[PDB]
Amino acid sequence: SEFMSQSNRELVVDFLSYKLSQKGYSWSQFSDESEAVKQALREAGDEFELRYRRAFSDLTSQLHITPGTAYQSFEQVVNELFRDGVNWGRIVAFFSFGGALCVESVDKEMQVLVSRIAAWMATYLNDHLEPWIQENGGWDTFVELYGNNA
Ligand SMILES: Cc1c(C(=O)O)c(-c2cccc(N3CCN(c4ccc(NS(=O)(=O)c5ccc(N[C@H](CCN(C)C)CSc6ccccc6)c([N+](=O)[O-])c5)cc4)CC3)c2)c(-c2ccc(Cl)cc2)n1C
Ligand SMILES: [Zn+2]
Ligand SMILES: [Zn+2]
Ligand SMILES: [Zn+2]
Ligand SMILES: [Zn+2]
Repeated sequence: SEFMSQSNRELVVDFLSYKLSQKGYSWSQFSDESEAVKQALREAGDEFELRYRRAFSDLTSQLHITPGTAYQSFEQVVNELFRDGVNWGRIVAFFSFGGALCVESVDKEMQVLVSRIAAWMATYLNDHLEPWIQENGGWDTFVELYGNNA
C-alpha cells in the first residue's frame, strides 16, 4: 500500500505533459492542494533548466537509451542522481531529467520511449522517493518552501 498510486502516476504525467507542451506536443501523441503541487513542480523544473542548462545535452546517446532499454538501466542513472541521499532539489532534478529524456527521445525519433519513461519515473517515485517525501513533510511542505523562497 501502495503498489502504484494514481497520485504518483499523475504527478509524473502532469510534469512530462508540461515539458512536452513547451516543445509543442500533446501528451495524447505518446500515450493512450493538488493544483499547488503541480504548479510548484512546473515552476521549479523551469528554474532548474535556467540554472543547470548545461546538463540538458544528448542524454539518450550518452546513456545509450534505446527501444531495447529496460527499467534497471533507468534506475541505475537515477540512483546515481540520489547517490548521496534524497532532498527536494534532487527530486526536482529527477523530474527534470525525465522531462529532458522524453524531449530527447522524441527528437531522436524514439517516441516509443515517452510512455516507458513515464512508467519508469512513476515506479521510481512510488518506490524510492515517496517514503522520503512523506517522512519529510509531504508535497505540501515543498509547495511552502518553494513559494516562500519565491
Ligand atoms: C546523475 C545525474 C545528476 C547528478 O548526479 O547530479 C544530474 C544532475 C545534473 C545537473 C544538476 C543536478 N542538480 C542540481 C541542483 N541540486 C541541488 C541544489 C540545491 C539543493 N538544495 S535544496 O534542496 O535546499 C534546494 C534549493 C533551492 C531550490 N529551489 C530554488 C527556488 C528559488 N525560486 C523560488 C526563486 C532554486 S531553483 C532550483 C535549484 C536546485 C534544484 C532545483 C531547483 C530547491 N528546489 O527544490 O526548488 C531546493 C539540492 C540539490 C541537485 C542536483 C543534477 C542529472 C541530471 C541530468 C540531466 C538533467 Cl536534464 C537533470 C539531471 N543526472 C542524471
Ligand atoms: Zn493532474
Ligand atoms: Zn528546455
Ligand atoms: Zn528499485
Ligand atoms: Zn527514509
